[PDB]
Amino acid sequence: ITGTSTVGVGRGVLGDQKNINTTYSTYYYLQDNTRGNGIFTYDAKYRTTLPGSLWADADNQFFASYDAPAVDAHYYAGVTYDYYKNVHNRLSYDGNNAAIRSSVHYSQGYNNAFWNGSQMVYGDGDGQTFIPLSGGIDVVAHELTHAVTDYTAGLIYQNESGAINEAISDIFGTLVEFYANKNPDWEIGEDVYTPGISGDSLRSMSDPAKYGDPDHYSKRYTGTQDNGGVHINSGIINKAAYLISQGGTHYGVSVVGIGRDKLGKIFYRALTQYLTPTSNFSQLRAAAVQSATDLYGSTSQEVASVKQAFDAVGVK
Ligand SMILES: [Ca+2]
Ligand SMILES: [Ca+2]
Ligand SMILES: [Ca+2]
Ligand SMILES: [Ca+2]
Ligand SMILES: [Zn+2]
Repeated sequence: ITGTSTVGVGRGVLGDQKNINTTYSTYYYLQDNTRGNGIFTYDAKYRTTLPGSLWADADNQFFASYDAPAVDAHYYAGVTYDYYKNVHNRLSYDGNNAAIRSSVHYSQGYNNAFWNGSQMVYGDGDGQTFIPLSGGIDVVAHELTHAVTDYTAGLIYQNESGAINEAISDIFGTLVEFYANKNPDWEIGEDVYTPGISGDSLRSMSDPAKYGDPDHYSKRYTGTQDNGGVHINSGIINKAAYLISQGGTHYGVSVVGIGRDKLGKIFYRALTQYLTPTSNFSQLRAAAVQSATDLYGSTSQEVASVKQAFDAVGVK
């Protein structure tokens, strides 16, 4: 809507207070005009019809429990936009400042979040397995990254290309978490997963096997569930990414870490310049090697570490 840009204050899912960009026109709306063509947050009102109603508030104060998921979805979408713009020089997910839209309070007790090809959607969780999903910055960044992938590589959501699609979202979801410096780690969804159990998460990049996910190509899932194991086999790539950044010895292969910043630069280049809709793991390795070569030289330590990481997880 058309109005005056202002700043409101609220409390997120985890009870933390933060300022959010809103727009004033009779009501205060969750519409941030400071980033590209805007960031819009909608209320799905426990229904499944999207996007729902643009979030309207009477006093620009969002401290009600019902407001929490909206506050975080709105705020973290902004942080993610800032990451791509400041670190990778990318304006929004399409590279042309496309408006970012999110709907919260989707359905009832919905334990999931997703990008539906046009916008992000967040469930509130059942309160046991998950609390409102927008409370996790790595979750929000994971979802927005699916949009980036759709507009660039276009990796098909099935089998190996789908596992890569998933890993990319986990990787950048994690890099954004580090960017915001919000208790950063290499685990996925720890902030909103099982509120009754501390120390766990949905997936782990440092040690995928911790939750039964493969950490080597020889242990890849070949079944048909989960679209050919897109959330399962992503563990193989997540481990490779973790090794490239942090280093370590995996299955007898030693990898010298090159840091998070270079990891992000290498994968972003691979994603936007070399990957295609049907790229498989082996092609991802070639793309990553070529990207590191473009950026640091064929005889650089960076290129060496990328090769070692993929050798470590058995991807030739
Ligand atoms: Ca209010
Ligand atoms: Ca964390
Ligand atoms: Ca995390
Ligand atoms: Ca937990
Ligand atoms: Zn995903």
